[PDB]
Amino acid sequence: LRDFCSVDGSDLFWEWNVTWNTSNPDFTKCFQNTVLVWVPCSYLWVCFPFYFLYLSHHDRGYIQMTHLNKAKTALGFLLWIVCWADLFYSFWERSMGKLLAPVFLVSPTLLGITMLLATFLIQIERRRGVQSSGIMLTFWLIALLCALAILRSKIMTALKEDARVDVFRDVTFYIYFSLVLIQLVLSCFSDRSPLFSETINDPNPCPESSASFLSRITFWWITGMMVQGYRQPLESTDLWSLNKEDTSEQVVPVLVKNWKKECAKSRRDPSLFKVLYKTFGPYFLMSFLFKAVHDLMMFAGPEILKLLINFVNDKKAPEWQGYFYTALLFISACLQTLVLHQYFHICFVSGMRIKTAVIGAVYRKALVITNAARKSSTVGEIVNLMSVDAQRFMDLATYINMIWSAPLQVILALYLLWLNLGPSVLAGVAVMVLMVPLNAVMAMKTKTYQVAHMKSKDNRIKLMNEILNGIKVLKLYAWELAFKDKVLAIRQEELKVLKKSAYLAAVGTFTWVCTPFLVALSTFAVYVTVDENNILDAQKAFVSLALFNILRFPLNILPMVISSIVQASVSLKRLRVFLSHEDLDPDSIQRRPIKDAGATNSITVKNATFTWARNDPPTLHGITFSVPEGSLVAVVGQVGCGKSSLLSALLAEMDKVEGHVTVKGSVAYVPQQAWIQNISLRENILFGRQLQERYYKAVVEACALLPDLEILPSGDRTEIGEKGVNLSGGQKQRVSLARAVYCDSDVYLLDDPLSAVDAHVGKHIFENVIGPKGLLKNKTRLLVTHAISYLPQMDVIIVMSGGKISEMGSYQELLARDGAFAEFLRTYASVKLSVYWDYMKAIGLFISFLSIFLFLCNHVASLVSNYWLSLWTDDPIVNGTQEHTQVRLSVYGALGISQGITVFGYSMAVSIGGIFASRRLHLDLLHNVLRSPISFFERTPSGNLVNRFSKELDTVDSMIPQVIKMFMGSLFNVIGACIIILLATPMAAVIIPPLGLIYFFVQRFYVASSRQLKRLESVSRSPVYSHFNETLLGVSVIRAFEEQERFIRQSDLKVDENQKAYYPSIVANRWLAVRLECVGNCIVLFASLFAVISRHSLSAGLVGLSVSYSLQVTTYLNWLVRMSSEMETNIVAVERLKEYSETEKEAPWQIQDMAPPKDWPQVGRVEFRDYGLRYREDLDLVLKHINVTIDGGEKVGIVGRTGAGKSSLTLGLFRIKESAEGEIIIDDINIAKIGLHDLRFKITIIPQDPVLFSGSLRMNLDPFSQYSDEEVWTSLELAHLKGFVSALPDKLNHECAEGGENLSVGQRQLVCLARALLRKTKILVLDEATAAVDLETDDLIQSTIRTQFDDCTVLTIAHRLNTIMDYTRVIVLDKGEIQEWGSPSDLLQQRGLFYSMAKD
Ligand SMILES: *[C@@H]1O[C@H](CO)[C@@H](O)[C@H](O)[C@H]1NC(C)=O
Repeated sequence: LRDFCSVDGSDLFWEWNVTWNTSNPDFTKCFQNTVLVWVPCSYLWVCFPFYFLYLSHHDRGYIQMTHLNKAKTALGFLLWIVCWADLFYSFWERSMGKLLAPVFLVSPTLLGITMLLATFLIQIERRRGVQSSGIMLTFWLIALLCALAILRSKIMTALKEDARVDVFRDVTFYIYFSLVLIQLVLSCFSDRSPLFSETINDPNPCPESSASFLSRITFWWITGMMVQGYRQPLESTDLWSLNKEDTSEQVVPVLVKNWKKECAKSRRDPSLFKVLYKTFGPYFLMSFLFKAVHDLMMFAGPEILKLLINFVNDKKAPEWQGYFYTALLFISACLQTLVLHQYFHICFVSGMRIKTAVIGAVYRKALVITNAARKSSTVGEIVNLMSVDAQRFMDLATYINMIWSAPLQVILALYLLWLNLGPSVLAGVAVMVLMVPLNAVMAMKTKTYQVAHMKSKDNRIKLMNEILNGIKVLKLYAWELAFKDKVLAIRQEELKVLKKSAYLAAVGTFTWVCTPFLVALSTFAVYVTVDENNILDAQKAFVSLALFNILRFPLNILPMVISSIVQASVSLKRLRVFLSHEDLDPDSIQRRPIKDAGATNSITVKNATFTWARNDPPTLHGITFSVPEGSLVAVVGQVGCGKSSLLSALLAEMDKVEGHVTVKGSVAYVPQQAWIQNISLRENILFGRQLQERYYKAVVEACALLPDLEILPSGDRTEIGEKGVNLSGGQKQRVSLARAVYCDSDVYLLDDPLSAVDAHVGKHIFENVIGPKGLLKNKTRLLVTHAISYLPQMDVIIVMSGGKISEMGSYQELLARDGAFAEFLRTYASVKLSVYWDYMKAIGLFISFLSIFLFLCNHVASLVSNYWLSLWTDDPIVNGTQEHTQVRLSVYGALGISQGITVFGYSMAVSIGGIFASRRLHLDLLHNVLRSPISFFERTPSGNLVNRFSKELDTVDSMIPQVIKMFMGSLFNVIGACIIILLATPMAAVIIPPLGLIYFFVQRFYVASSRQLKRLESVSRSPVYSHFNETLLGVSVIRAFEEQERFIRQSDLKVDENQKAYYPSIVANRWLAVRLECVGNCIVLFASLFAVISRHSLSAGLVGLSVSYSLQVTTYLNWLVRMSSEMETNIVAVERLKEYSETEKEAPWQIQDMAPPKDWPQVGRVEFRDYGLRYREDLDLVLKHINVTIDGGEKVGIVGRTGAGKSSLTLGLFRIKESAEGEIIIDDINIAKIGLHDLRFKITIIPQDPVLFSGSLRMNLDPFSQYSDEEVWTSLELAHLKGFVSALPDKLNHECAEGGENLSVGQRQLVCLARALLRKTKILVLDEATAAVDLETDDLIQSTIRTQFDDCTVLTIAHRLNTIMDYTRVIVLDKGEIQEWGSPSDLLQQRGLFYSMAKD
């Protein structure tokens, strides 16, 4: 090996005297001229073949011949030349006689070949569309570093006066060096974008496909957006456009193809795992490569620390080895950071692609499912496939690799702790084996308690929705406090479960914070006690600690990853069982264009049997009927003959068990269950088509849409709201028919459309759109309908029976032949820093001080424990042994035990404070809302209230405490590392200014932009799920109008808009990570460097402490900025839950100082002193000096035309809104001065709402639970329902469904009647109750009045004048002024407005 570098093999290859053990280090000549030349060449060669395979299988176009790349190839040639120059000189010497070894001829040969390959790679790169190449930049970096070694070597060996350095090879090498420097300087630039670029036209293209290699691996291309986020906000129009590789159009087809292939090779169910692997695996193995490199380099720290400590001990060492070590430490750290975050990028991008592909596949699949499939599940479970499952497949990609990484890191760490610390490391492995059962049990019971929390919060959410709906009823009856207490009890159960979770979380924090210390104590005890000879130097500790600090994470993350793989396995089963469903047959109903003149009837069927399942009783049996072109046919039959199925069959919903059908032309469908999208009514109608003003106006004036818009606020542009804000049944039917009539298709399959419309508007719709002279006069129109008042105007009427077509023919023959239809007719027709203070005050100032104190204790104890381990490592060896071992181990264990006790203390304290604050903020939100006037409920949307009670409160309950823990922990770890550093090597304060204040103000831009981006992401995730719901609901329409491509495209566009926000957030995380990890690596470098500058003073255990802490700052800083961002996002929940604490609340409820007597409703007098109310200040009063002093016991009604205000009469009676003017006095009492409940109780009411609540009917009969079953049944019987009451399973405890759906309409009516009876106050009311209940209930109330309510004054608002006919008096009014009073009969005799209505 020496005959190669020297003729006689003289100049050695590695003489430690020259390279390591000297104050002036320098590689030998053999080394310079073999290995320092074979490193870069070897690199380029090892990366050439695979790089070429890549540039073959990945092109970006072709790049014009620019300048930069010209100069690059020119320098490559000059390098080839100035490298073969050495070879020509070498042969000039060989031939000329001197005996020269192989090296002096083989080195320049390889160098020249590799420079030529550098030129060839530049040209291949240019022809493959690569602007900035990572392989070339790295090759030039390696070459330049090796060349800098060789160049220092030559410069030294030349400056001396003794040796006459060769002028020739030295000149050639100076040349090679300048050229490689310029080539590296030119590898960091970019070329001119390729000339075949197709996405250049996009105004906002992702800045990544055009970014340097340096900007990429440092994610520097998001600095623009992160600074923009600070200077001014980020809306959805600054979000870049997705890379083409991340769009749904270039992601979903590949997964769909692979899935079809797997299924085809199946027809052993298809394994979605194999497909996800075959699709997203190529891009996901690079994650394995980067993670492997990161794992192997995470262990350079501990080893370079072992070397550095051996240095600080060896005080005969040359001062430059400590610098070599500080440099290697810095460089390993920085490579680890870049590699790690490239891996994280790959994983997050692969999860993003998986989610896009899955949402797309699910959506495209729902539109082909056979009806049986969609029945085999619910709509909620088919939308979860998007909402829960795909999110799991997404969030898993980022951790899955730990399955194999965590064991590798733990194994390397154990092997190193062994190689360093002997067979004692079993003492730590034993604690680790006992952390796995605990972590497993805890991760189990955490889910066990989360399930209970969710099942108990869904109940509260349901009750809260019911209350926010029946706000009015509850506010009238005075039932506020009862529902308050019910919801509070459900809350208490939730809180108990959450406290259990708090104990579990406390134990978890104990583990995460005290794993390294427990492991270290076990190891050190077993080591210093199993043998006296064992000495605890600064190298066995402070190298073992590092391995512990980098062992905790694997241990504590492995159980979470296991549980998440399990959850994802369940999700994958669900998703596969969906994507495997049987699909409809596209070719069962064979169609034909509108011009193919084969058959002259738009429809023909031959004995076709149909069914909704594979083996059930076919609903339709042997049909045959051919509807000629344009002929209007109308199928009729008793309910359940097979009517509603002929349409669903022609539309290809059912399964053609046997037969043959064909439909010629474009179809149109108007099913019985109308389907209306969440867009503008006009947008619905046009159904995505070029508006043609004339035809739109026509179709709208046809189906009687004009009288419909007149009420809806904005007109046809009226956004129908949250899935049909206000539209009503007949309205929805008309809108659907408008859609069908606009589409203007050949065959119109009308499925009992006009059913929900009255006879009059119905006949209009027929005559205008369906009739023989309507809009569809020249369309082949079917009609499966009930109303027999049109069949004459028809063309053919078909009737069936139990799925068999009874008889067909014209109405003429239909009547003549006296056939079945004869029977059918004859039968049927027969943050400003105060949010945080508020959260702290809700937790309680004491518990806050306690949490801070216990944190401080934990961390002062940890720090002093480590300074103790240091002072222990510095114990002198006296007589081959270490003194003070007993004392030191005792104190170390004591400090650690105290640390653990304090970590448990503060975790439990912060969690118990979380419980206190959850309880308090919830109670206050509840009380404030329940006190808000009804105005606050009409104005503010129910969405806001439901959101505060669900999500804002979930944040205050189960997210803030954890974030507070992680934030405080990261903050104090950073502060502690900094204390240890500044104390070991005090001349490091000169790094804090230049390194924290100015590169820890990266968090300005991060926090700022990350907030906007998280918002944009969560504001854009619901659209996908709403679309998918709205598509599952109306899939028959979408499938019958041939509008499937449009909807697939809209799903893709929504998924892409969501990704356009999800992608910059991930990259912002990588931005922050690289920046703050660079800061942490600078901390590592500076601590190590100031420990080297000052050896002679520092103590050789202090250095280990300092560097060991420097090696954790790196992760702590990043987690700290992330948790600051989270605290800024989550704390706003405390400002949300406090919104309604200053909103105008209603008047006081109880007034004891002016308390009303027990018999407050003594006389039932009705004094009206020109009172006046107006819904709002801006509007006009609706009571115009209303005046009457009604005596008690009376029985009078209140009637008025539209805009009369009797409704207002009520609203003001109970004081739902304060008195706008005037007065309303009773029994010498100005109700405006009485206590809200002090009056509401004694004034009965039968609100015009049969609204029940989720409870045992007894609850409705008595929410307060202040009524006895005796009088309960007394009412029920008296209430004319006691019979079916006893008919209930639980006589008085028959708990009903939500809203009282288990009771009939008249049922709930009688229910209100009994409510009033039980109340049995002095005075009562019945607001338009006769207009929503048969005469039975109205008359039963009248009988209760003449017999049970005779004593009760009565002012009643009803439209059925007869409902007040026999009443004592009567009054009306308009424009806010009382119209006429006194008896009703005298009114009629007066021929007044009452006489008018009577004429009506
Ligand atoms: C290292 O050792 C050899 C003798 O073993 C000696 O000749 C050589 O000069 C030493 N290296 C240096 C730089 O002195």
